[PDB]
Amino acid sequence: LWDYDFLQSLGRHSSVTEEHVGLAEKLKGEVKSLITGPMEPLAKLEFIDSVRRLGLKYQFETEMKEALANISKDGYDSWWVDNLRATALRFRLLRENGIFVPQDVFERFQNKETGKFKNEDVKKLLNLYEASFLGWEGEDILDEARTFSTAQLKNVEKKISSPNLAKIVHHALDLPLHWRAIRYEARWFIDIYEDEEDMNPTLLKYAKLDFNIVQSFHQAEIGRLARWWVGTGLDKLPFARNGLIQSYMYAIGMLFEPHLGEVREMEAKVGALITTIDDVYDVYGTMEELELFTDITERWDINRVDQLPRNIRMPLLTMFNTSNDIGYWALKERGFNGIPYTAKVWADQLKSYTKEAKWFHEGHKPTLEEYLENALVSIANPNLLVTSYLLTVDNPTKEKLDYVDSLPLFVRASCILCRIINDLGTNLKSIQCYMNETGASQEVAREHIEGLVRMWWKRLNKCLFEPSPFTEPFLSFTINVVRGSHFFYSWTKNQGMSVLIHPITL
Repeated sequence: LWDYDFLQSLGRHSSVTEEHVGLAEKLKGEVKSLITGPMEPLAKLEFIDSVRRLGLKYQFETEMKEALANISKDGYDSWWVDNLRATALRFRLLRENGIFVPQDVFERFQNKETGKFKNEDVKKLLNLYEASFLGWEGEDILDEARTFSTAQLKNVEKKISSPNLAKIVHHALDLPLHWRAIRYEARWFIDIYEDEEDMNPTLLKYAKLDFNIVQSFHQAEIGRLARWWVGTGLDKLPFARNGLIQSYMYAIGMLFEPHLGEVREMEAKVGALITTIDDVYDVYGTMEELELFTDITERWDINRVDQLPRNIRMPLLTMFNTSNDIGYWALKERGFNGIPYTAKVWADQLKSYTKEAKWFHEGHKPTLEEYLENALVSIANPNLLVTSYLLTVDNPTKEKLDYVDSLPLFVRASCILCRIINDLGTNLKSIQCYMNETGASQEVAREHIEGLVRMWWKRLNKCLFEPSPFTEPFLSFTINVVRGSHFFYSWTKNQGMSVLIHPITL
């Protein structure tokens, strides 16, 4: 079911019913009451985390913020100061929602003489581990929590007693919740939450209902994109097999909400173009042919597409036509001609590809810093984020678009993260560049690269608390694209059927 005839078919028959929407809106009001209803503070924290874990955060963002704000009041601070499980859980949720909590909050639990956590509970270890990924640079206490809890959970996993709990452990060790793509995890979590003892039936049922309703929107989107892809004719080309569906899966990680379907579809279209144009430069095109493709894009002039061969001219024209349509959409819906920006990100995209082509053909071995300045662009994420900004920013202007295209720290941090995350999972790449600069071993070099991921994430985390020109949903896209990269890096086919095709049985 990587076959396009199947995909084009989607959107014809939807599983959801008029009854399900009414029940969903009934359940939604009840969950809002529960989110806002009185509750013990630690219990509220698990429920709110459970709501976020299920992917319902978009539905109850405001109720969640009031609830956390109210828990941060001067009255009754006694319940979480003494025990680490509440202190860790409270620290993460407050930080995730914009309420600052200092790292010194964990000093009580730390041993003063040793400086390491008192060896003196699995959930206690788990909450500490997840919370450590919400840390900023220089918050050394959190770094200690990270290394300690990882080592303890790996040791404790062998003696794990509960089967549902045992799964939860292995999953957290694979990727912390902070780094997991929201839509894919919600599907996984629905099965895990259900079996959890203290599980709430009303929330689970609403979570199941909401997951199914959102999936139908995805199915229609997949159908249009599939029909659009065959229409381009790139589907019959040798490169980018199943390129559209993989690219769509990436857009799901960045944004999954139905109200952003038009933006998501345009993003999926660009990714499919991104995958295919990448292959033309990496494999099919000859270097003499590629300079023309890049030059045509820099000029945004198609007079010589005839000179280029068909197996290359069609992707170039699909990219030319697709950027103009997306730019036009901005002019139609947003009152702003977006063609200069889509052309610019496509121009730099190829220029970035050519530079990598230059290094591999000249036997160059770049330094990690040298390699990353280009690789952050070639992963193409500047193109995807700037495009996402154009289609969603309120009252767009030349001034706003130029700033985002300049790659400020918040956007740039996300871009650098994706290139390194992609490298770790799969010319010489980022591990080899490190190996050439230091001669280090494959595992140690790999260990250092894993370190950069954590550093940039800290930078990404601190940026969310700083004043910024960006607002939702661009802020979420920047964090979410990084989570999506973690998700993609065979096995991707299994996640697709589970999230996009198969409905949750009721």
